[PDB]
Amino acid sequence: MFERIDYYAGDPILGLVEKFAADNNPDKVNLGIGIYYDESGVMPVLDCVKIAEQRIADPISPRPYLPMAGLPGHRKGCQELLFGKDAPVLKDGLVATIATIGGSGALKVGAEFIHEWFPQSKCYVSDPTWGNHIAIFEGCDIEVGKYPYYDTATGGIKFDEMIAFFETLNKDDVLLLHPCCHNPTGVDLTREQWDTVLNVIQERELIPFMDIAYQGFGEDMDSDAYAIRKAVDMGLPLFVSNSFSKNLSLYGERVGGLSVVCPTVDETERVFGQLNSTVRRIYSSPPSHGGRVVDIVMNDAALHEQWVGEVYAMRDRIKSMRTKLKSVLEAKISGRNFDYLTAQNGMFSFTGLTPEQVERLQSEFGIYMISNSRMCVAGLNSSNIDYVANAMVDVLKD
Amino acid sequence: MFERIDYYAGDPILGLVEKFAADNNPDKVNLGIGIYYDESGVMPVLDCVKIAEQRIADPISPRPYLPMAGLPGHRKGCQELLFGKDAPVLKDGLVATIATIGGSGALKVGAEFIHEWFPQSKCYVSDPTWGNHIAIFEGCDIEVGKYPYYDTATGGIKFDEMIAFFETLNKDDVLLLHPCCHNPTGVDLTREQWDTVLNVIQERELIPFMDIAYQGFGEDMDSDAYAIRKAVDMGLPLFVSNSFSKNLSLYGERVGGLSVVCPTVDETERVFGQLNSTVRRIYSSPPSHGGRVVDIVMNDAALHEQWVGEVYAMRDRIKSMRTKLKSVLEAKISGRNFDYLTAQNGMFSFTGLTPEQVERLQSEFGIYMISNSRMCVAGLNSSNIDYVANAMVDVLKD
Ligand SMILES: Cc1ncc(COP(=O)(O)O)c(CN)c1O
Ligand SMILES: Cc1ncc(COP(=O)(O)O)c(CN)c1O
Ligand SMILES: [Mg+2]
Ligand SMILES: [Mg+2]
Repeated sequence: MFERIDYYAGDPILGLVEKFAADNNPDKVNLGIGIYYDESGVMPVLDCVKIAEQRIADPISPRPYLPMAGLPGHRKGCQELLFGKDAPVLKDGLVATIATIGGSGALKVGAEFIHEWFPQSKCYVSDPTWGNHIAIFEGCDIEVGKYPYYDTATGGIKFDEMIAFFETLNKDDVLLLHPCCHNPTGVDLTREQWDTVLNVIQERELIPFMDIAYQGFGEDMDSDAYAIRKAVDMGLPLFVSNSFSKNLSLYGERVGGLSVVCPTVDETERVFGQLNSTVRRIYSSPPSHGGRVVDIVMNDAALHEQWVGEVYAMRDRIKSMRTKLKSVLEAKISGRNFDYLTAQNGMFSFTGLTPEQVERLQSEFGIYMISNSRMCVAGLNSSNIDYVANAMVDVLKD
Repeated sequence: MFERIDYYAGDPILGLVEKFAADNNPDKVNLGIGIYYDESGVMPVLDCVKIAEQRIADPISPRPYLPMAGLPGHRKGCQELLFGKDAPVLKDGLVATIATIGGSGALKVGAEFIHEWFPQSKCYVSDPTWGNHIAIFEGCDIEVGKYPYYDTATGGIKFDEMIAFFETLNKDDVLLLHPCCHNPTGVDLTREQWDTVLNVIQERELIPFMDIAYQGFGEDMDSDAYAIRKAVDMGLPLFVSNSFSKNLSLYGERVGGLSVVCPTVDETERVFGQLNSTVRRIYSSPPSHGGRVVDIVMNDAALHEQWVGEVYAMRDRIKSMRTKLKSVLEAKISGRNFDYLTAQNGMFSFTGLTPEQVERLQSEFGIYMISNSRMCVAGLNSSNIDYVANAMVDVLKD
């Protein structure tokens, strides 16, 4: 019956974790997945989340469906985090926001909405990007291409090329953008680049579709949202998919949001309505448990403040890993430059290791990165840093 | 920017849920909603769930992504429940199963899979059906029609007509089937009818897509799953979306499954792979909280047994309300037969009231049913059963 159904090759990032469990090298190390681990190498349970879940757990409550859009306070916490507490665009009722099944479900609901209402829009993703952006958009029958971003040769951005490419795009073509903490390269635009990008976006009338899964891991919560809040100020038709997977350490609960910034309240009404309708035909409504945790942490003034501190500890450990690895590597290999390690932002780093050298890391050391050189900096900690730095030094010499 | 995006009319039921909210009759009763309430008229928290969630909160754990297919134990519990504990189809590795975001999410991933790999298949839903069914399949770009099912004239099934309509369909056209507890009518097929339906599907090479959202509410877990199990035994290419929303009383946590019965292990692998690819391009992976509740309740033998007793308590409660209702109707309305009220199974009942009779129940008694006569039997309990039954007697007598 199903003989023609192709095998699924598997998710790239996952068949790699698979491969990692199977290695029995003692000092092995997963730097391949995009998960935050702390100093001891485990996924934190945030204290704020812990309190929120104690509240959810007492009493165990009835479990009716959430609204299609999710919990009002979940959607409000997404909006405030992204646009700023009490931002004008929110006072004006100019953002249609739903809770979504992770940042992944936000991209999906946004792509389905775009596919339906702007069927001629094409989407362009950064070259390179998180592989899933492409499959999600294409899974909607949206035509997907790449804009020039990372410059392999310099490790910076092909800024002029990128802008030049934006200038060829049609009205309402979508650009799928990373406000900060680029994945996979860690190489981010400066504010000035953003202003330039957003000017082109306004001038060409493109749809900016910002995907933010690491807010608070770049510089701080507000700075990381610069490109969003500035698109807002510029009256752009900004779509924002946001994920709480990483900054709430709550991957498995599937908590994110999708927000669409509208010129007028009537358009918010129309967009919001259709967002709900698009939710309905997909999974009907989102998960209560994750919703509540977001609702309670975002809107409880003290848990909110605590959460911000916990996210910033995560942000700083990654920075100190970057700093530590850079100085370790620069002590141990002469005349090589690892500035990229500290110029990059967030969980990811494009190490500039060759696909071959990434192999050597697997085989000779049981250190896993993605073959494109992406490393998850959060996989490094003081117990493994010296073994990883050394394995890198070794591998940078055949 | 968005002026041309149609307003969304909202959840078809909300025209009712708000008119009820506004009704000022102090004895108003909302029988229009599709939720199970217990003997106290509230959504129950099941004791097995309550225990499962205390286990989830002790200790509060890290929240890594689940597999795209959900927890192995959640996938297993769905299989055993649906197909039978240690069923040959399971022991032979012939069921591709994923956890899903409720049954909605199962129907969605299934529909997308049919649309991707059987792009010429149309889907037929029962006349009448649970309207979300249609939107989910049409939202995949699948053409949707209906098969004759409910007989307005007799309160029974247009079985000859339904069968004759199946005889006209194309190989691989999909029938969305309700193995038991028909929604919205409560009118089910007998096992002999299933036998004939399944022969015709087999002879016409149709894809039976069984959607089981109320297992345990018809007769019992095994029997409710008769059609499922008979389809497997006959070797049909069965799709089964199951929902734990009603029977775990877990609506908001979004817990269901999708199972695809394959003729070989290799087909199992291709279909499973592709279900995972589908999940990936939609929401990446399912929610941990509801997933752990399903895993723990399904696979803890004591909890599983407690769960079955709890469901059968709901099953019996609804029957007690159908019996009492029937009994008052038969007593006060001479000559007229109400056997259909206790022949129907599950939460919903096509009561046989005309639309005019339904309008009179709202306007005269504040009793709210869907205009097609759909009444949620679980909405009735010792506090309102005499009121509702007497009001219906009045309305029928007129
Ligand atoms: C750039 C980007 N966008 C969105 C997401 C969303 O994943 P989730 O569904 O877990 O939020 C991720 C996590 N890989 C990401 O890296
Ligand atoms: C026939 C049928 N199928 C599937 C579902 C799925 O809803 P859920 O997504 O919560 O499982 C429903 C509503 N319980 C239904 O009535
Ligand atoms: Mg901590
Ligand atoms: Mg589609």
